[PDB]
Amino acid sequence: DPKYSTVGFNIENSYDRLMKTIKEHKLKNYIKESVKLFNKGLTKKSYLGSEFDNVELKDLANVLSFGEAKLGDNGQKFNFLFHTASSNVWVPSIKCTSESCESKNHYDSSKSKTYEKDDTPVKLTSKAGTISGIFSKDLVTIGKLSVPYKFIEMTEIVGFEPFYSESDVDGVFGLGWKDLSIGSIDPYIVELKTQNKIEQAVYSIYLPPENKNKGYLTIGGIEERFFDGPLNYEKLNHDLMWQVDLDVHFGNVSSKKANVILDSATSVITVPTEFFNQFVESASVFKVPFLSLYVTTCGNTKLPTLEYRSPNKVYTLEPKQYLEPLENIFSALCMLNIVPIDLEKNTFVLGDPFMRKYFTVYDYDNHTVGFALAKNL
Amino acid sequence: DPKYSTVGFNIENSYDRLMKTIKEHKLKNYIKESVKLFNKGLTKKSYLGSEFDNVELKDLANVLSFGEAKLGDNGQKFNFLFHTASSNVWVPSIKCTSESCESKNHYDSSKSKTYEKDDTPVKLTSKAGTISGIFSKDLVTIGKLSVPYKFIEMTEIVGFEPFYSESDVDGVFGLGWKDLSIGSIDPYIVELKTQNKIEQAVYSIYLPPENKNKGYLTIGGIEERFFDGPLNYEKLNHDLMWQVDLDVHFGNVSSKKANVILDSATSVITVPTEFFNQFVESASVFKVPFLSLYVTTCGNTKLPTLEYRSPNKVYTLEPKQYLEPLENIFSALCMLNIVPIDLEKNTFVLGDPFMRKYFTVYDYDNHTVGFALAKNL
Repeated sequence: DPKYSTVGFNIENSYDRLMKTIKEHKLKNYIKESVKLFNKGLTKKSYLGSEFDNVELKDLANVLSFGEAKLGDNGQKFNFLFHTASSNVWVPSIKCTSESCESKNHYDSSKSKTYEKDDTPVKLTSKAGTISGIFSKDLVTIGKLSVPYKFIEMTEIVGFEPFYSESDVDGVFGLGWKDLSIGSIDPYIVELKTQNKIEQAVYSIYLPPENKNKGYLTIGGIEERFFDGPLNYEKLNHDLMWQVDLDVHFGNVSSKKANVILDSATSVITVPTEFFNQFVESASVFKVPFLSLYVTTCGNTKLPTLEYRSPNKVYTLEPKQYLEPLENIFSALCMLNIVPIDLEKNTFVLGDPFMRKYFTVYDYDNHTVGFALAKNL
Repeated sequence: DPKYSTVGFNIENSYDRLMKTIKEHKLKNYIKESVKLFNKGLTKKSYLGSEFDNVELKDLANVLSFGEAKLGDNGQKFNFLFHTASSNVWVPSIKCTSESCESKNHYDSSKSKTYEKDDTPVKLTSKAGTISGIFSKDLVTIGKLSVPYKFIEMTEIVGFEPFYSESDVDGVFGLGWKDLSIGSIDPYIVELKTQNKIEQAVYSIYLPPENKNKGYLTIGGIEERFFDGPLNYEKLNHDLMWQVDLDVHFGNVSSKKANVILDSATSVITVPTEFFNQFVESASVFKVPFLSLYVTTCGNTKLPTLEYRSPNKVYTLEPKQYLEPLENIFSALCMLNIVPIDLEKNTFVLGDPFMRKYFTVYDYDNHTVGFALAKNL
């Protein structure tokens, strides 16, 4: 229905992936019998305490995808994944020599009335892989909104496997601030408003509480029907990141003036390792040996409400927003959707769990981020 | 049949105890699914490496018991357990006030024609518990052999529970050198020979390969029928211990001039902790989390032959003498009958596993210990 322009997207989540592995490696009974042991409790040994760096920040990325975006006059179709920290949109060239590219949808400048050359070259060089290509300008549509935007047409794609090959994803659409170019190419959402296609350079994410494979992106205004109560804005502590200054308390474990990043693409709440150990130690939480898995009774009376405090608002997360049931492994068993991981100093991220509770707003004009209590729809 | 005097005794072993616990705590499937995990092998984590001091030397004691020894003229019956390091025999007094004593057989000096007073008091003060009592002299019989021996009649017994209460054992019979008294009370076996009831102060242990609940003690001579090949003697490195000087090699892991103690009452081969870690590391051996249990495929091709070298003889143990099948938990699964434990510096013990292969001789006269290849009877 909405009066502002809204798209659905699909999510592959951490739970879906963990379920996959448990079936690959036949792990249900090992988890079942470990938990029983714990309940008995013949696991006095903690430590547990297992320094599993299995965690890098990319291990925790969900894939948020949609296939109703189109390029140029002819409307060439592409499956993007959203990335919340990047300003640019990225799409395989018809010219792409690599093998990764063979099974994917392609941009063909030749086939588009609206196409303009730019031809400025770009290389993105990374940990997981490397991408070469060139800027082109064409009609970028979603699907009520449309604008001539400068995007990247990728010619060499190496790495990112096996995900890229196994994924039906073509490229990346940018809901962020960082532009690779030095031509000050604005965000897609900035450009819509520059060209007057919307009225404000803003968007929201709405993650419905009851469907963890779905999300909704709304562009150009605040859709009042997704939330109850007031919207609170916090000011960014960074020019180029959806990042905010807050004091964080998990029970008596606390950290003041923490950098907290909003990324609905992350699958969990993250916390520095020290902080996590203070939290989990004697909180009745069980680290299953040889797995990146923390587990507890879903009704655990020791688990605190998590708090993210600003000078005028506190955002909270009860145990039911940070625990995922595992009813098909063990009755009343849940896992923790909290992972320990050290990034920059004193840096935390709010992923999927936080946004299932809070509807969120991402405001390029006013350099703010907005929080409100999601409805259940 | 034998020409020298021979008694059977029963053994409760480590395997019997471990089986008990697995049934108490319902652990079969946890062990099964852990091993599967290992086989997969999703247990890259070693360390494993779990410093379980669950091990003290007493955790590893088997109980070797028999009930055909008798005291005095009237032949008062008692269930002893053998202890290989103690010279004295120990038995509850009829006077014993403690509760431990209530269910046990009792020595009543009054009821014995042959009894002589000694009345010299003795206290044994220990880690697990404390024993007070007094020396008495009476006819100590087993059951072809008999001699007036001075023994201890215990009046206060505190501690040693819950084993003592749950055990049908009354007291302790000493196959060792250490006499608590200062009256130079010889070993029971010395005294037999002093009084000419035997011809040599010697005994053997024969542990049959195929019945791990049974052992045989022979007193006063060498029973030729228990073994094949020659007897080798090593000289004790200690006046009061069944202890011997040897170089020990387990594969490339080695230790020269080690103190190795012969104790068939110990349930395992022991090894210092450092030595054990060097041994087990990349030997394809799996420490089951939260259990004092090391586990491997019974056909493991990496396991070496264990070597105990003297200047003129080496005693060896193949993997089939140091591995116990667990066929009723997992097919072709075995456990290691080797435990890490640091005692004195460079000190090792040969328990049940070694003696299932080697028939052993314990020679008080010549201050030697004798080794030979056990028959299977």
